[PDB]
Amino acid sequence: GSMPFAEDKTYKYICRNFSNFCNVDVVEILPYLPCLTARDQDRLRATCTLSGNRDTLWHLFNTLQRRPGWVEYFIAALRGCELVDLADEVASVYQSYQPRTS
Repeated sequence: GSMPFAEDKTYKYICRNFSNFCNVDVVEILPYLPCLTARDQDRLRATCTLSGNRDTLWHLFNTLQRRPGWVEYFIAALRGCELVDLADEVASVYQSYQPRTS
């Protein structure tokens, strides 16, 4: 979509609990998260080998936040790698910030 508002707030919200997401696999998320450009995901598949989680995950959120709508696919990213709890975390944010508006 266009104009990230709730999707922008989600970044700032999750940035507060980044430490909870610091226990995730960022590379496993990549094929489960198709809201970015291949280059963006490929970049994460570069930093992954350099750092692992932390730097990769930070750049993950940093690249995600500029894709207005990332949140929805991101739910399916954590949940796609059996990390339903981390999906729940984001889902509970987006449950408040524009959950369903149609």
